[PDB]
Amino acid sequence: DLAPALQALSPLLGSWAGRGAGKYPTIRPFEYLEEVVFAHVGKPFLTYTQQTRAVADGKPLHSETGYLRVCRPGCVELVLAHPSGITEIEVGTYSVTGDVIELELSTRADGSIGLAPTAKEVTALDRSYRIDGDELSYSLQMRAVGQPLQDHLAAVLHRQR
Ligand code: HEM
Ligand SMILES: [C-]#N
Repeated sequence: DLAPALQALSPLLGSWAGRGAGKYPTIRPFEYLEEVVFAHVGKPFLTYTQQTRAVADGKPLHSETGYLRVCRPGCVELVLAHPSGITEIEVGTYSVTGDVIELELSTRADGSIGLAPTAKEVTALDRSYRIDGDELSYSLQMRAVGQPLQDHLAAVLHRQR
């Protein structure tokens, strides 16, 4: 069933829901609700989909979809499409410390950003993920629209039954 390469990341599999917040120098701060699904099809990658919506009115905000590849155990390539007209490849590493997994990725570690002609200018994205039992937390830093690399997002999600 599960590819041997994915064994360390098996706790990621399933549905996650929670809430986060974000900011950037060029915008007003915001909050969001988030739903994530990790799945697989028997190969050395997870499938991944995210949908976010406004806490106030449940209006859809951001989504993202793609794949978490294991480039040999310990190595990850996160490959994503964004509905804002942007593609992202983040590269990095993970550690297992008992029930804690830590993933550290960046477009800056031989990753990629692609921009559609009508997209906003994003030039780097960094992601830090922590899975501690039934809790998934992350921060995302962004270099974009004239601003240095800095926080855009962070959230805390919980495993769904
Ligand atoms: C949970 C995921 C995310 C949420 C809820 C979110 C939410 C928002 C919101 C509400 C804004 C301000 C309103 C707007 O410009 O549409 C914004 C701006 C922005 N976001 Fe995000 N975002 C998320 C992820 C991302 C990702 C992954 C990227 C890059 C791929 C990104 C890039 C930007 C940029 C470039 C801006 C515009 C800044 C400007 O116009 O100066 N966001 N985000
Ligand atoms: C982010 N839109």
